[PDB]
Parts: sequence; structure tokens; C-alpha cells
Amino acid sequence: GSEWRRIAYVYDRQTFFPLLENGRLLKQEGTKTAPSDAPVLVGWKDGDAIAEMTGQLAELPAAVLGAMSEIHYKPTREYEDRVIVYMNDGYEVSATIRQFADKLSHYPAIAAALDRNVK
Repeated sequence: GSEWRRIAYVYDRQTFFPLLENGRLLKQEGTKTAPSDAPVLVGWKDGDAIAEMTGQLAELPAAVLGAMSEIHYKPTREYEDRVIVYMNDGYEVSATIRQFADKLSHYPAIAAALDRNVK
């Protein structure tokens, strides 16, 4: 049988709930460790918004979305879907759930992960 591929996570109850490409949030499949293989969604009450973010990760280069420790939900009066990602290099970047892919896609260093990981 076919299934969805995990491309993100959700920070809740001191555990990272595996997030599928379709936003399938697994609260029961959570872990007590930050998955360096995929991103995390810090502060998220609206799973609808979660499914949106993960959706962007399902389209953008896996390496790109893979280059980040955890994402911090920081909306604003002008960007209700403003998310601040934490690069694996130790930097802080900002993006939106609407153009999350484009946001990190424009990053030459992040996308570079695709250039290094040749397959």
C-alpha cells in the first residue's frame, strides 16, 4: 500500500509530531527528539495552517526544507502566516506559509544542500 512521505514535524507536548506531505500530523507518532532529517512546527494550534506549511515542504527541495532545526510561528498584522525558520547552520530566517517554498528556494546556501547531496 502507498503512503505519505514525512517532510516536517510539529512541536507539541515536548514532542515532535511527524508531519506528512499532506499535513498528516501524527500526534501519536511523536518523538522526544528533534529530527535533524526534517523541520519542526513550533507553536501551532490551527492544523489547517500546519497542512499548509507542510504542503510547501512537499513541493520545495527536500534538502532545502531539510536544512533547518525548527520553525517558529511568528505571524504579524501584515502576515498572519509569517513563519520564522531556524537554519541548521545556526541562523534565523523568515518566510510565509503561502510562499514558504519560494522563501527558502531563493536561498543559495540552503538549496546548496541539493548540490552537495548528489544522487
